[PDB]
Amino acid sequence: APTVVHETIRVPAGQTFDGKGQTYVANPNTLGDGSQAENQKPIFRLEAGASLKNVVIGAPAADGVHCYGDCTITNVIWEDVGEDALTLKSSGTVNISGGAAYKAYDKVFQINAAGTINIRNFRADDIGKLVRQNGGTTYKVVMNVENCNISRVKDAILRTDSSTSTGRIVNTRYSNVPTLFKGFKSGNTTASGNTQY
Ligand SMILES: [Ca+2]
Repeated sequence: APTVVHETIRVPAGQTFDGKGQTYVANPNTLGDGSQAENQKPIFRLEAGASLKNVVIGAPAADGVHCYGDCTITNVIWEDVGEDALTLKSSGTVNISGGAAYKAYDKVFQINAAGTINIRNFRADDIGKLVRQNGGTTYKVVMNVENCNISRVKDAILRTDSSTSTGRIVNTRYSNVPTLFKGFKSGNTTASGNTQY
């Protein structure tokens, strides 16, 4: 059944939360409405090495998923991204495979610590950017996109301000995307097997 989430669901270190394909929305009074209003609460808080899987986040999506360290996100669908889809709050590696993200006013993925994010076999439509490293920071984030299909991007698929962050987009279909990468020093971008459509 759709659950209205009132308080953030914590997923302890190394554990999985399987939503079994069920929908989870935020309570707008306790977590946030999914607007651009700053610092809304995550619907899911993942501890290091935790996994979230087979979950549908519906609107109001507040500030989606935060990961404190490594997290694997498998077949999770953001039907309408709130403030952000998933944020990396502490250093680590985010791995996404499968799922989808729609209607993100600005970013789907926000990386707020040094780390990696691999996004595989993901559908994302009508978004500002797929991954933004927190603005101005100069720590290294490795951004990697494989076998995705990304469309109607306001700004860029991958965006950074750090001269050590790397961006890799491989075998991805994309449409109405202004730039693939934005802000990387020359030599810090890789791309192959992509298709503009
Ligand atoms: Ca939205």
